[PDB]
Amino acid sequence: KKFDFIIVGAGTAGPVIASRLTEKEHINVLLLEAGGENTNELSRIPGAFFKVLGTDYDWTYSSVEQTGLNNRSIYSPSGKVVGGSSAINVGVWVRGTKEDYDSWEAQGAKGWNFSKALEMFQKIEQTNLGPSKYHGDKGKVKLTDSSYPTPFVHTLLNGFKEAGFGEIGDYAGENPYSIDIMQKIYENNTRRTPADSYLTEDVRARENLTIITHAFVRKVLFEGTKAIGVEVEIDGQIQNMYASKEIILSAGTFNTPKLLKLSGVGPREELEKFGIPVIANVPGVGENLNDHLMFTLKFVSEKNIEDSIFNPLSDEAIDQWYKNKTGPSSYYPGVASGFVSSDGTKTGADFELIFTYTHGADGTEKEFANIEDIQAQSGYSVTVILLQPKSRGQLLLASTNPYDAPLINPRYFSDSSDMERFIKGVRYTQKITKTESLEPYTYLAHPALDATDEIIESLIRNEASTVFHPVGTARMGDVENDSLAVVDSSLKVRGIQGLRVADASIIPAVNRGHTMAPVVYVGEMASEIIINDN
Ligand SMILES: Cc1cc2nc3c(=O)[nH]c(=O)nc-3n(C[C@H](O)[C@H](O)[C@H](O)COP(=O)(O)OP(=O)(O)OC[C@H]3O[C@@H](n4cnc5c(N)ncnc54)[C@H](O)[C@@H]3O)c2cc1C
Repeated sequence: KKFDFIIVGAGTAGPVIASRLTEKEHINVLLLEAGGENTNELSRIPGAFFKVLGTDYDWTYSSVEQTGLNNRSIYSPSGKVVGGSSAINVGVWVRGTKEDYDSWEAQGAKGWNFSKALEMFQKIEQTNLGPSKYHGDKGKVKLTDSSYPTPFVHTLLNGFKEAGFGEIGDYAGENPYSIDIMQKIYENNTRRTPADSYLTEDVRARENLTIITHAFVRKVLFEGTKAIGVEVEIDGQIQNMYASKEIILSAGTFNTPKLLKLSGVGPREELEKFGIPVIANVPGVGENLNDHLMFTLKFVSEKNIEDSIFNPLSDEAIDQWYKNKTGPSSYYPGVASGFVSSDGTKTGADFELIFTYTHGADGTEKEFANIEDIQAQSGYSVTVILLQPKSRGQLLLASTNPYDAPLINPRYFSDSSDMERFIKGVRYTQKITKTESLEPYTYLAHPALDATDEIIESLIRNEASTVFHPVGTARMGDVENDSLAVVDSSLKVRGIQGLRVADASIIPAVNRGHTMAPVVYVGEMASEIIINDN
């Protein structure tokens, strides 16, 4: 078979592009994926999916020790399956704000703005929040409200409003400073990924689309500065596969920059250190790594929270789910999210608050030391996320061995403003415990409501963790005027012909939200851009 395009990675973005490009009969596309098809049904259960973390569905990377996080190494999973990380995530669709999408253009990516995003979300989203200017009703990706067992969700929503944080309603709509029930990529309590949605039976039956799983790409092949193919391992043997038009990397934030560097596209000094011939000196490759951190405030209640205590991992729950897609396994505790402006300026949300109707305590919290049967007690939690960290890190090669994990270093809290703002965000959030709604349910707190800045800082450095939103290691921008931009507005890699990147790696900075939705946007955008070239 003769291919026009090879797409590396059938994750979140890659599948979109394979689906769109093969709408033209004459365009042959090869889609390569290191993992298998998404056949482990446990991964599709909203309340139990996380049991597949650490398995063959996961690359199981961790960060280098983080000096800003008390030298902790941060477990940094990513999907290894058709669906990529969208196959192993909570599945919340929290796309961000106007300023997020507009900022890409402002930093040199002409044509990438909120107006285009809205146009793409009409094609992407299938939600009962639509039809509207903000939401599609008939797009490819079905979105449903999180399922929950407890009426206490209403008390959380009311508490946010009572605290003065903002309104109850659609944070992805007209008023961003709102709290809502999060929608998720589930249909009938079963995960349906973008890949499921774009690579349907019909699409896969197209003669001009070839999908190979268990295909591990080791490097991109060149003739001069022109990308012509990939070296790929299929079932313990190596093949070279070729494209007559272009190679598209959709291997995600961690593996895309690794592949680029191994292939001779990256910072000259690092490549030369490893003896890798430099085909294009692109300093930006592997730079600008950024990610969100979350810190959870936990609250134990004396007052019962009805039907809040259940076990989504029990054999009875899981069976009930297999049988008729109901029961405890339907429920993920993180159900609502609100966006706030902690300094009142409303110039873009600065914090996200994610709410559960359980304390989420492990029992080793000092403030809960003397509580009996903590797990049987009622409570709630608010996870605070600093939405626009200034810290930037690196994705480096460990070696020239294609199988070796890349070295992931977000440099969390390396920019001093991050901790400064985070401490303020925690204190802002803690006001919610004073509301008429939530004061009745706030008996003990972690951190304590009277904790010093020093105690809060220490707890953040020891307990804050990735929200799984790495971006930025092949940043899209103005490659004429910005030495650290990697790809242009057309997603073409600088210094190279016939090579594009389309995945989270091109996203300049994390959004006010979660990264699955902007990644699907990138896939729809890449598709339109490529089709309009040809
Ligand atoms: C545990 C977890 C929870 C998350 N929760 C949410 C959430 O609820 N909502 C949200 O919006 N975001 C969430 N995210 C983030 C979001 O899922 C990702 O940002 C997004 O899916 C990344 O899309 P992508 O296409 O860039 O990469 P991926 O989805 O990681 O796709 C990359 C693909 O390339 C394949 N691949 C990589 N290297 C090679 C190679 N060399 N050869 C062949 N194939 C290769 C991978 O196997 C994979 O399928 C979560 C992430 C994780 C890990």
